[PDB]
Amino acid sequence: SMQEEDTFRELRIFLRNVTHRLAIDKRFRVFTKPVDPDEVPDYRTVIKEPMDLSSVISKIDLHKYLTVKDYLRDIDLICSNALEYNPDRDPGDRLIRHRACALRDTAYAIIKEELDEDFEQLCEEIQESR
Ligand SMILES: CCN1CCN=CC[C@]1(CC)C(=O)NCc1ccccc1
Repeated sequence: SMQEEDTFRELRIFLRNVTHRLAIDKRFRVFTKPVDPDEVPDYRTVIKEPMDLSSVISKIDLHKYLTVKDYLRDIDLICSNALEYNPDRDPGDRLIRHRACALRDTAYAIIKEELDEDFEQLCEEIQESR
């Protein structure tokens, strides 16, 4: 229905706003673009599903996310990719792990404060009807 297409258009507006708030934070710069295969040719042999905040906006605009749950699976993938590629005790690996955990915690905190649970349940029920 038109009403259902309006619901998904409101979900995309919400997700673009959360994503741009994460992308402007200086802590999260390393997560804003894909890893450059030139600088890091080993990356795509270790990490089987790369993800970054520029790819997430592209996916919002392609109508890939029908629920906030499917958006948070990609935020969780950005974080888990950083934890698995950079697991060592040295300061450069510990700094990117701390930033990855902060990106995940910040996204979940904005959603807890600003997403209405009944709006998410409506999106889930339209998705399950299709
Ligand atoms: C966690 C529950 N939250 C969020 C869901 N939305 C309405 C209810 C409530 C309170 C019960 C709230 O008012 N949070 C404030 C807020 C709402 C929208 C945008 C920004 C901030």
